[PDB]
Amino acid sequence: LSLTQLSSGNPVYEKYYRQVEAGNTGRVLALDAAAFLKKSGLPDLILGKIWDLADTDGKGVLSKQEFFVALRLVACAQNGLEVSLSSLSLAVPPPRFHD
Repeated sequence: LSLTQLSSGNPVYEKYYRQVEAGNTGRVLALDAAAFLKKSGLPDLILGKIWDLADTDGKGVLSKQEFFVALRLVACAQNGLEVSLSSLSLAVPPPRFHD
């Protein structure tokens, strides 16, 4: 879906999506993303899967849903669930990231 359904269109996440964003253009270099993700708690291995499943647009840079996905996604492996979206859209627990 879209950010909307993602969380009734909660920009709260945008705050984070921008935290990783580098420069002053308004785009996530992605690289930084991995930085913010690593701030989760999960390993790089399990993470890799997230990114893999994340990356889709093409360019390293991240997007909306994309990033908004890998985010909650981390909360997936956080419970020991799958790392693919195929196992997403469930009642996964809360991540480690800040509130």
